[PDB]
Amino acid sequence: LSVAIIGPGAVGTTIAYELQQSLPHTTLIGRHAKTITYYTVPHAPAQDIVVKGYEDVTNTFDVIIIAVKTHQLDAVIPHLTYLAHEDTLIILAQNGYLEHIPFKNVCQAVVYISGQKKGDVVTHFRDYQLRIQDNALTRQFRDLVQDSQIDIVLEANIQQAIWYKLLVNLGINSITALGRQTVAIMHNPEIRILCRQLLLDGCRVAQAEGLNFSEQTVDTIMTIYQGYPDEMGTSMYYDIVHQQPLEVEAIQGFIYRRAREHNLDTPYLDTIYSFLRAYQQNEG
Amino acid sequence: LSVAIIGPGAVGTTIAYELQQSLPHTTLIGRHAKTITYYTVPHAPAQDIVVKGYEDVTNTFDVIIIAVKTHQLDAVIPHLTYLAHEDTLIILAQNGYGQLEHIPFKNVCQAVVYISGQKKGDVVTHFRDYQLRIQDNALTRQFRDLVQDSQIDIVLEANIQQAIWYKLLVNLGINSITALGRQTVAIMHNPEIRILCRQLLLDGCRVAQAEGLNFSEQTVDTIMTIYQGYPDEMGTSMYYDIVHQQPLEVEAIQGFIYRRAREHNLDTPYLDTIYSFLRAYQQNEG
Ligand SMILES: NC(=O)C1=CN([C@@H]2O[C@H](COP(=O)(O)OP(=O)(O)OC[C@H]3O[C@@H](n4cnc5c(N)ncnc54)[C@H](OP(=O)(O)O)[C@@H]3O)[C@@H](O)[C@H]2O)C=CC1
Ligand SMILES: NC(=O)C1=CN([C@@H]2O[C@H](COP(=O)(O)OP(=O)(O)OC[C@H]3O[C@@H](n4cnc5c(N)ncnc54)[C@H](OP(=O)(O)O)[C@@H]3O)[C@@H](O)[C@H]2O)C=CC1
Repeated sequence: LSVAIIGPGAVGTTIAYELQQSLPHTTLIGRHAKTITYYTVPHAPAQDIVVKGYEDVTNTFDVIIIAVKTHQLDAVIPHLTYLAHEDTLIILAQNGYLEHIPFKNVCQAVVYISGQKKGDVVTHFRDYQLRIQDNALTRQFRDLVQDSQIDIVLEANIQQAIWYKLLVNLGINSITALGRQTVAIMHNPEIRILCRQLLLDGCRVAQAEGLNFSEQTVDTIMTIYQGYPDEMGTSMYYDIVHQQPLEVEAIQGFIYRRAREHNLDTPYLDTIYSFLRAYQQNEG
Repeated sequence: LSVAIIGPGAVGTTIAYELQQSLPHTTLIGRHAKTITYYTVPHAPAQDIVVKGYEDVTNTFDVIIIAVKTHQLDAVIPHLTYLAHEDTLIILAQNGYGQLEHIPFKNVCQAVVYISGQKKGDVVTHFRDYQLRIQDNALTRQFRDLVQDSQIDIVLEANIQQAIWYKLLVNLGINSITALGRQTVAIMHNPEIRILCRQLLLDGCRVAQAEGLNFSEQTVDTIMTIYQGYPDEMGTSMYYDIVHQQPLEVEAIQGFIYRRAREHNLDTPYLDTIYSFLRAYQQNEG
């Protein structure tokens, strides 16, 4: 069973490194060939991991994990024609919420792996977990990686897990990015009020999509946010302050488009999405 | 009838220059004596404008026009003890609202400012317009008459509340959007932004109504129409302030509207969201 990871970033390098410890043929693919210097944890002995460029990879793979940013998926897609066969299992190790991918077996994963890439140096911080829809192919993949540190959690129905992370992202990523601030911005009472209202907007969309969320869910997420230290950023905050594109369309945009589909009133979500969309269009 | 302007900036210098053309004893006052540069329009020949420092002034004025930013008003107030007599007409030529009561004088009036210009250091460039709108009363009628030979257009309003709130809304929509968006008005080419803009104006309208103003969806439409006339490169003062990492005039504008919304227990989600971010910026910069 052949395995590729596409996207040698924080998440992709972590997955490739750890899978290569038990499955040494596992292949890490980027735009061009290079070598990433990888730390399993901060201050660990450095480890180099080989990246093959698209042009270097001639064969097809049974499993392909895509770990690029959501706004980078469209650029990856055409390469799949040569990297995958009709039955290749394709796993999106990305945030947000597939139909753009012209293959039968495409699965959206929920990523619980924390790390950062600076230049060609990747530092993993904590966690090795992917939550994926439980099916024949993902069970087979789970079995394949059993001697690695990668924790594949199979969900009888992956929608709840996807939407839960969608909501966790929705509140604090929107606020820190639009606010151009670390999570310390939550010390403003008005910002916390906004954050809860924004989560409530997201929650009512999740509900109309058939998910079992509620005000309790919002309380739980606000409680998680209270645990974050002041200096903590979010991925969308880092992207906006470094003038990079945002993952907005697959996160706030997805939630927004579902809100409209259900004719919901979501003023907080709408406001947040309008500004993040405007940023994205300016960056284009 | 003597006139002073406090605040040698875009608005204050425009008013001083034009009033000095017909009322040469009109005095422009700043923190320190200097001579600044004024352009009547861009590329016009420079005009020297004399600025007297507070320490130089040894007389009172019958009319004092305060032309500073909203958050700068508190620092001006103690100087009025030395510049005004009991009956002095004080005109607060300033955006926002809710600050008139801070001025301990009986004759205090807001002016709604329709004068466009920019101050950079000691250089003021006027762009267009020369209008102030002020409540109609005996003292403002006397002031209007005084300045009749100048280019300054004093419009006396039967009820100044309307003009004040109209301007609050005009600021509320495009200044919040450009500032939070960190963009010129070109940001309005995004249809989602125009939808938000209109919803934001509607929140503002609902607050105005609770304050007793006859604003409606027609009012909102007229303001959206005005926005459609702005060229892409145009900024707003709040936009310029936020990109310059300066304090904003938020507390007397979006802040005031927000506090009135809470006072009336209204549901104003767009306004609340906008204010929450502008306030967070202000708390971080301060
Ligand atoms: N802690 C984390 O980092 C977490 C991340 N996630 C999610 O995981 C996903 C990946 O995030 P993350 O690893 O942080 O992102 P990174 O920016 O660290 O990695 C993305 C990688 O993909 C590469 N890439 C970009 N375009 C292409 C392309 N067309 N073909 C091949 N490779 C490409 C980039 O290369 P280049 O350097 O040249 O741009 C970069 O190496 C995101 O959706 C994120 O939201 C979720 C939880 C935590
Ligand atoms: N186009 C425009 O400029 C328009 C402005 N307005 C409104 O008019 C008001 C004035 O704005 P604008 O003229 O642009 O602002 P400016 O910053 O151009 O002018 C403010 C001036 O007041 C001076 N000042 C500040 N504090 C004091 C003090 N304690 N004592 C004496 N002088 C002081 C400042 O000094 P220093 O030079 O040292 O900073 C500056 O010269 C604002 O509320 C604005 O929203 C309304 C419509 C248009």
